[PDB]
Amino acid sequence: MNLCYIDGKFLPLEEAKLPVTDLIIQRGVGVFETISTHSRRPLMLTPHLKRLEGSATASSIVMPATLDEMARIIREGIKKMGCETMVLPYITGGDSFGKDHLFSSSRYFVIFEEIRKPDPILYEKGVALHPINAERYLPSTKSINYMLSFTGAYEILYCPEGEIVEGSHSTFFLIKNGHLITAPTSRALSGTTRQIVLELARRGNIQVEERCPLLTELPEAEEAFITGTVKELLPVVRIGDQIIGNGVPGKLTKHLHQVYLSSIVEWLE
Amino acid sequence: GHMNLCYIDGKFLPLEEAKLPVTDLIIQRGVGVFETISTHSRRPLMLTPHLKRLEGSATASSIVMPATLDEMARIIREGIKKMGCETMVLPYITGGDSFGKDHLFSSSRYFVIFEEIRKPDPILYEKGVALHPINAERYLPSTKSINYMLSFTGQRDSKGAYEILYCPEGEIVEGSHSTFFLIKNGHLITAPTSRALSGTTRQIVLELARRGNIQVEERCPLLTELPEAEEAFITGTVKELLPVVRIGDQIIGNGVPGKLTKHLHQVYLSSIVEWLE
Ligand SMILES: *Cc1c(COP(=O)(O)O)cnc(C)c1O
Ligand SMILES: *Cc1c(COP(=O)(O)O)cnc(C)c1O
Repeated sequence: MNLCYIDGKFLPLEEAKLPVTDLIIQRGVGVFETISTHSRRPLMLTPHLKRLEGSATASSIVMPATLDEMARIIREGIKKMGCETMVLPYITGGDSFGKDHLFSSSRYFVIFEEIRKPDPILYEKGVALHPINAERYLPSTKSINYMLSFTGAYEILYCPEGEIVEGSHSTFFLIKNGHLITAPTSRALSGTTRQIVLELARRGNIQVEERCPLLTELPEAEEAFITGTVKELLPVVRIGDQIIGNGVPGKLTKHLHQVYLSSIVEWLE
Repeated sequence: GHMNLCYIDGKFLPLEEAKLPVTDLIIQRGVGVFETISTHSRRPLMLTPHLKRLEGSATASSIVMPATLDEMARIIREGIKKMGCETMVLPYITGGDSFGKDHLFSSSRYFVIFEEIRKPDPILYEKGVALHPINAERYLPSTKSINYMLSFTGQRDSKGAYEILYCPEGEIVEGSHSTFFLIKNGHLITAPTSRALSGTTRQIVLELARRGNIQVEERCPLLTELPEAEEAFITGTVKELLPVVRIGDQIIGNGVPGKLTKHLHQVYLSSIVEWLE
């Protein structure tokens, strides 16, 4: 059964409630993380919690708990689930923005759900992305604002002025002439899956260019994939009307996915 | 009474008691639209236009309305009757717990906040306010969504602007909660609603300008045009017309609220009953 830790207690997820005075509800003031488990251990726990604090600070939210307290809650919750878990800690604005231009009455809660990996067919066939001419403002912040992600495709792709940055919940990688191309962290969220893939490429002597791949480059691309802690590496075979390479998951993508899964122990906490 | 209220789950609650499930995608993913409705003489201003805009925002966001507009109107009127004072009414439509395989939010929730109105301080109308320009735009600009994060983090840097101003590539569109008007040579300039939210205060001001034979240009005023401007103001149902005397480091005219701004504000308040429901 899904859980939510809020106000010092593990509740059944469906019973957990937040006051409508919270500025996460009224004004979208909130940041969060997605943490997933392998062998019931949290992957990149410390990197995720550091990113949460970074998101809060960038958003003028004063952390309502220490990272040590959040880590303790997360571990106890995963133990309570007794299955592979997706953990979603949320930091809210709370009820007011002070004259100091900070949110000082922040609330927090942590959702625990049974993990939902994409269907194995999506790894076999790969997925389609829908490009939009828009960017994430405050792109280093993992904020709760996903409206543009909803309003064919597995996921939207932020392509401001035809420069591919990233998906709504995913890092984007292009494969062109055996090179990895991915947006630099001046433009894209500092993905934990992204970090691991860059480390694996360095180990594989695979050249990485940290630049925004262009929509105009997609016809000369052999492969593409998106990354995130739940989806791992998910092949991308179509972006808008453009097929990627010959429309099936590519050799370098499947190799990096295999290496990812074989190596992931090193980053489990 | 005068205590703040929230209508949720068929009941008027004290505002402090109202809670929403954390499963709601308004909390998890920012999936929410809302309106700000205010009263004059305890009557809702532009109620029908606001409720039509709410349904427009919901529909544009793939949210299935969880109540009819007739039912939202009933709730809003009953709540204003309970406050028995000048009220700010905030109806919220939430995404609810799931985004279906039909790419709709079909289990939307709703609630309506009723608060004693808080008009800007009379000094802000006397002195006017400053705005902070950013090189960013509202996507889905016809939708009144709950996403205001940029409005707050954009006071992290900024020394004391009342509001951010979306000026993508130097083209002024609007504020985070306000329509923006420039006055140049006795004529009104304001972004077209292809780019800016269709403000209800904006609509009334254009109606007043049409009555006053005041020329309106529906184009984005440019940051580069501000040195040749006489006046500026921002509009919103609570703030009415609020003079703008500074945008970033640029003073507007001689830094005091202008003649045409005060005249339109006066005509607005003299005429307001026409738009009450
Ligand atoms: C969450 C997120 C990702 C993925 O980050 P991981 O740490 O790999 O799970 C990528 N991009 C965006 C915009 C995100 O919000
Ligand atoms: C709500 C809002 C306004 C003001 O609308 P009114 O109907 O005049 O109250 C203006 N611009 C934006 C972006 C808004 O969200």
